[PDB]
Amino acid sequence: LEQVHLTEDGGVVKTILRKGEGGEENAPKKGNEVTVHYVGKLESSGKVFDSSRERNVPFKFHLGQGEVIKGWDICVASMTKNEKCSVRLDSKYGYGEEGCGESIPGNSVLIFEIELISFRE
Amino acid sequence: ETLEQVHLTEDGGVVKTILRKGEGGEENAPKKGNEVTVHYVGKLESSGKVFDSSRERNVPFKFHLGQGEVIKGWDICVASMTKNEKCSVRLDSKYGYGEEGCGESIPGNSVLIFEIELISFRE
Ligand SMILES: C=CC[C@@H]1/C=C(\C)C[C@H](C)C[C@H](OC)[C@H]2O[C@@](O)(C(=O)C(=O)N3CCCC[C@H]3C(=O)O[C@H](/C(C)=C/[C@@H]3CC[C@@H](O)[C@H](OC)C3)[C@H](C)[C@@H](O)CC1=O)[C@H](C)C[C@@H]2OC
Repeated sequence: LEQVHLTEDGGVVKTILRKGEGGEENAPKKGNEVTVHYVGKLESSGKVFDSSRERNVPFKFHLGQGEVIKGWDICVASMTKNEKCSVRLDSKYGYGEEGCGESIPGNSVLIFEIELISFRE
Repeated sequence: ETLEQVHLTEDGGVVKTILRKGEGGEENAPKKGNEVTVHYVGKLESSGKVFDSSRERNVPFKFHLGQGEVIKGWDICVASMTKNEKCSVRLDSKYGYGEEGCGESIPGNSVLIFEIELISFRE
């Protein structure tokens, strides 16, 4: 599968697992509410640190607001409805030097499988 | 004048101070597995600085109780609450983010104070 670089520094690289729907009415825009399912794991250990699938409830947020880690705003802006991708985020686009809890160490590369389920204004 | 500081663990690491009593009736207490809806304000005991408020962004927080969907101190605290209860819970770092902390705002080895209000719950 082809790697799609979403920044010039290699820090956000999206692999499309399942292509989403075509057409502009199917790509979300800045400020829209998006609904996704995701599974986040560390690249280095493969261990899952957060999963909406495990909670059995999708996650909603407003796109392009900084409500989520930078790599998520960048990744989801590139997706279309029903797309499922695996995105690799350098720590610069994740939790940085600090990390968050033992399950997200400082300077960790994160891998998220993200499925864009739907969006609305 | 009522101070009620409820020690929810033997190690002193989760102490819930009750600010407003919940509605009476055991029917106003959630069970493990129930989805609960809360508002919260989180701050560091050491500096007193707020690091997050669900109120400020106007987005209530929901999770399924007692399933590890949240830091352990939260599962313990919220299991002890009843509908409309408002508390301030003190969590030692072992019930929060431990030696790692979380992001720029929460250093390693931080005691956390959360004001939590249990708004509603369901099956
Ligand atoms: C794609 C979105 C991510 C997804 C984000 C949301 C659902 C939005 C939700 C309102 C989170 C807040 O978003 C503004 C924000 O809340 C804090 O400010 C906060 O006050 C906090 O302490 N909370 C939130 C309220 C419940 C308790 C606790 C928590 O249990 O949070 C959990 C938490 C961070 C657990 C870590 C996970 C890493 C482990 O290593 C560590 O292990 C110890 C434990 C949260 C709920 C995760 O389950 C889910 C997510 O992270 C964190 C300081 C940072 C966190 O944003 C990251």
